[PDB]
Amino acid sequence: TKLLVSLKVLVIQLNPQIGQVDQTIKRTWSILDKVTKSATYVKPDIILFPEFALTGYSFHARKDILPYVTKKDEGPSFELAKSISEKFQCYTIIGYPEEDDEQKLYNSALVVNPQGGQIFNYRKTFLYDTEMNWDCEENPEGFQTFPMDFSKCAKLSNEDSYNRDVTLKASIGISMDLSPYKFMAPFNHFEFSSFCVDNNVELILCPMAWLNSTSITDKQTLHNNSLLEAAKNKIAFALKEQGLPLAGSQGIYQLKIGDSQRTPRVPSDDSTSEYKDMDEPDMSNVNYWILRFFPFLYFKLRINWFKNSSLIESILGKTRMPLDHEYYKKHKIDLLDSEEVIKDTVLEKTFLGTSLGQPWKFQGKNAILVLANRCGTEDGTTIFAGSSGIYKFNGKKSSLDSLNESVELLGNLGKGLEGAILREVQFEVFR
Repeated sequence: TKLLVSLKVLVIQLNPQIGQVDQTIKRTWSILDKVTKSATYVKPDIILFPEFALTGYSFHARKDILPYVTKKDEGPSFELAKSISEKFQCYTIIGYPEEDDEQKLYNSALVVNPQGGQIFNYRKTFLYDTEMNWDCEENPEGFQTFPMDFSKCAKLSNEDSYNRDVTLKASIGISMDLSPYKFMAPFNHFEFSSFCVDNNVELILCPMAWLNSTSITDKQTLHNNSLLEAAKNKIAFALKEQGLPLAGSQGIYQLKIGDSQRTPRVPSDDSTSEYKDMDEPDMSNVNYWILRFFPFLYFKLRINWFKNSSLIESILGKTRMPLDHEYYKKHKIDLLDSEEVIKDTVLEKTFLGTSLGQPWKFQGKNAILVLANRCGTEDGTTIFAGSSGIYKFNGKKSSLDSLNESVELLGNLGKGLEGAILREVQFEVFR
């Protein structure tokens, strides 16, 4: 049974700085106010915030982040999310620094339903270097999914209005979750996007604090005060030439509420990573994010992989998480040479978007991807890429970037202004 769903999706893009929680909260209500005053405004069903949306991101020591951590159901981020959800009767997802009853620290994203109750709390699974500075934990559950009840979003193809309720299978991935494990794992694993395709996720939500490549990341530069000081001056110039303060733009809102302006498909060159034109997306990063969702993209060569059975050993050998991940600190199994039968979960597994049953497992399906990435700058070394956006994978049948027409670019914010974007997203599911 095919079911046509319609969702109104709002993304908020912020430039939070450490120690400005209250100011950031005020700018959020200011942004939300303007949104509802948009000419083409419609009530969102879901609102998504960036990774560490109110607190800032670049904490260098545990004692520095302690003043901003909270329990999953208390504190400024939860209260903000609860109020938003109640005033808009929507789901609200926001990233915050979390502490549990055992005094353990996580990088987290909480989910609030329209009733204003917390229905979920996801924890970052793949950590980035910054998280290691304050003893952050890996999500012991690894990648997760959860249901989201939407009212008046669904309809049969025969019907003329969206007057049905639908439970979507959702997944949250926080920034580094999209990367290869520790940047050491093979690129072709595509852990998170594979997990989403395997579990038939329909709604993919990514709070992010993702870097523009102009940032300083070379480890020898950071630890050579001569090289580091020289590297910092380079970034200072870049921001000054844009007429912006070192921390980046705040309080000047770019709003794309209800329009259907799509983002232009563009290849990456030695200029798409330049930090310029703050109202334009970082297309180097946009192409890269799309690439990390390879298993959702049409790829011609999958027909050969399947006919020749080139990936059966990979599909069968594939584990749920990386062996050394916190997840196993659960089990395990060579089904090829055993007497155990092939379970359904094995026939759902994929590698490079191929399953045991078919060349391209996602073919003919739909899925929505919401990326909420922060903007701005921290420590005079780090430039976040902004470019929050909404995407649709259509499953319709060579290019590994935005040129590939199996993904639709429904809109993006600019690489460096606080703002919001709303889109009516239409897609189909099966029930």
